[PDB]
Amino acid sequence: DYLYFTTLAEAQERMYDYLAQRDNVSAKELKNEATQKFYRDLAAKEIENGGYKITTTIDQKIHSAMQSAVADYGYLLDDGTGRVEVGNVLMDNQTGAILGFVGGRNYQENQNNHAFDTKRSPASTTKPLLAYGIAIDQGLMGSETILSNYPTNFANGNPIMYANSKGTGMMTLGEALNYSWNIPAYWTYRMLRENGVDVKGYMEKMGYEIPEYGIESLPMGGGIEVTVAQHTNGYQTLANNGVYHQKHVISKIEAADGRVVYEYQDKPVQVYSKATATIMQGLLREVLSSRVTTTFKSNLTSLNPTLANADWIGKTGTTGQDENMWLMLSTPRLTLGGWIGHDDNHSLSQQAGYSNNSNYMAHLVNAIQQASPSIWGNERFALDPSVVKSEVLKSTGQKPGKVSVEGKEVEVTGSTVTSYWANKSGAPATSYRFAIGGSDADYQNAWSSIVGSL
Ligand SMILES: *C(=O)[C@@H](NC(=O)[C@H](Cc1ccccc1)NC(=O)CCCCCN=[N+]=[N-])[C@@H](C)O
Ligand SMILES: [Cl-]
Ligand SMILES: [Cl-]
Ligand SMILES: [Cl-]
Ligand SMILES: [Cl-]
Ligand SMILES: [Cl-]
Ligand SMILES: [Cl-]
Ligand SMILES: [Cl-]
Ligand SMILES: [Cl-]
Ligand SMILES: [Cl-]
Ligand SMILES: [Cl-]
Ligand SMILES: [Cl-]
Ligand SMILES: [Cl-]
Ligand SMILES: [Cl-]
Ligand SMILES: [Cl-]
Ligand SMILES: [Cl-]
Ligand SMILES: [Cl-]
Ligand SMILES: [Cl-]
Ligand SMILES: [Cl-]
Ligand SMILES: [Cl-]
Ligand SMILES: [Cl-]
Ligand SMILES: [Cl-]
Ligand SMILES: [Cl-]
Ligand SMILES: [Cl-]
Repeated sequence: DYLYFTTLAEAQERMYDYLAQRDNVSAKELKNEATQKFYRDLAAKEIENGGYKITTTIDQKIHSAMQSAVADYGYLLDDGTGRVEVGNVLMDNQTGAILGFVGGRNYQENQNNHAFDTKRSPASTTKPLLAYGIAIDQGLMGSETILSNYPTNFANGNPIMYANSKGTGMMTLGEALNYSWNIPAYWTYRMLRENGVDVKGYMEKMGYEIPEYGIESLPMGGGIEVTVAQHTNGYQTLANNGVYHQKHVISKIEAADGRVVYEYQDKPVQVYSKATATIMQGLLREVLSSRVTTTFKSNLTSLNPTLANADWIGKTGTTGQDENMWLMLSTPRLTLGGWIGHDDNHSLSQQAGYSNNSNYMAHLVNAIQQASPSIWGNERFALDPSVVKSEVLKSTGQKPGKVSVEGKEVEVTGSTVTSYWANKSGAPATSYRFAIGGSDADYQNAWSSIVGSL
């Protein structure tokens, strides 16, 4: 089954490193293709013949419950576009340990491992990690910052689209995330590029490989393809108050006589500040509660109302032609990554991610809890003490004060709201260009509307 071959493949790679070091093979010698083939074959025979003890992070009751869940409820994914394939990884947020996974609908019918082997764009689940999370971390935005969703074009003249919408106007970060509007994510990433932020530094600390960081649609998942296991590791980082632990299934390999061939070594990395991570947790809580892009909270409330009252956060994604849907879920204890799609990349139904994957993942979450009642935990995500709280205008996401609007000094007042920041000073005073992004026309239409209201 999936677990046997995933474990065997990883143990063979660790045995390869061990044997080459044992036999004092130089890194140069190791570049020789014939030497490499010999050491791969030797590693395979050592595992096959050698009576090694492989210790995995797999919780057998949970992993077994996940296999029964996809066997019993995988048909809930079938949406009239043929048999829908699936990958899920359940990860301990404090360690990066993989407790269980779903490799696909049925190993016996299709052996492709959709948790560890298959790479697809994570689509709009990129946004919290690569755009908004980094912007907050760099003190370029807070929880109630305003972004432009006004119509705008990619460099090649194509409109930035969201379903059939060419865009609306100004909106909060919260609305931008709840809906997964695309234009606000585009502007956030353009701001990071313009400011020369080392985005690669963040993404590589979490083990992502992105070839071209200049892609305009990077936050929407253009120019990124990931395994479910890797992408689960990204969300583990946000859930774990910004501290990455490298994903692993193997914790140790020992010879029969107890000599250590390999032992996983924890190497925690603070990728985002605690302020940034805990702010993003609060935003991703509302993504699920708002139910705009996923029915997950409705599905889970019906299956298991007590589990639905755990502190769920997450994010959805849909690739361009609905070929791939994602739902990433966390409680403080665990992250569960979910992909669905077709092996031949053809389109899913329009609602496959919104409804079908949401219902299936509610069933998977329920099966995990029934197998291991305390595993999700009852702990809440909470704002770090280092978070800065700023009273800002609802209309500008910045502090009340004076702005020049067409000659005339204007006193900007009105509804205020607490905005969470991950810098020292918090939110700035309202300036004319108060939003992330927008044209001089957009600002003319945003200020008309705000001036109208004073
Ligand atoms: C996040 O899930 C958003 N998805 C997108 O914006 C995707 C990004 C993407 C595109 C291709 C591969 C991988 C990722 N793009 C679109 O949805 C664009 C829609 C098509 C409009 C242009 N029509 N044409 N031709 C989600 C919230 O939209
Ligand atoms: Cl398996
Ligand atoms: Cl496998
Ligand atoms: Cl176990
Ligand atoms: Cl893809
Ligand atoms: Cl434009
Ligand atoms: Cl909203
Ligand atoms: Cl970069
Ligand atoms: Cl990657
Ligand atoms: Cl670059
Ligand atoms: Cl591993
Ligand atoms: Cl031995
Ligand atoms: Cl910190
Ligand atoms: Cl809710
Ligand atoms: Cl709903
Ligand atoms: Cl309860
Ligand atoms: Cl989405
Ligand atoms: Cl297919
Ligand atoms: Cl809180
Ligand atoms: Cl404060
Ligand atoms: Cl303040
Ligand atoms: Cl500051
Ligand atoms: Cl900007
Ligand atoms: Cl303009």
